[PDB]
Amino acid sequence: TYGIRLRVWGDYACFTRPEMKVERVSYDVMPPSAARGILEAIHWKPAIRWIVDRIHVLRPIVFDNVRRN
RNA sequence: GGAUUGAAACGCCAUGCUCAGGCUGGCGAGUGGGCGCCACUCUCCAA
Repeated sequence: TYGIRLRVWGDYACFTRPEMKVERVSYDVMPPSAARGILEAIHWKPAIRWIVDRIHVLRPIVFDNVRRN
């Protein structure tokens, strides 16, 4: 009908929670705002809007720690 | 061609495991035992 299905994957990710920003801690899954951000990176013009509907999670949850200057 | 609580963000500069110490002193392969018993070169061939 209309709308699209897109797949994305990678090895690292960090969607920082607003209330633990100085010491970054990530959500368990990507919030809709990040999805908004990614789609606009392929094509976007001032004349249109993006509307997100769903997200599918296909892997288990894992965590790791890193420190930097 | 606005805005992924985002856009930028070195763990970095440098320091001897060093100085020295005996595997030593010493102890019998040593005591002793028959190669023995006995047996035909012997029968015949002109120079």
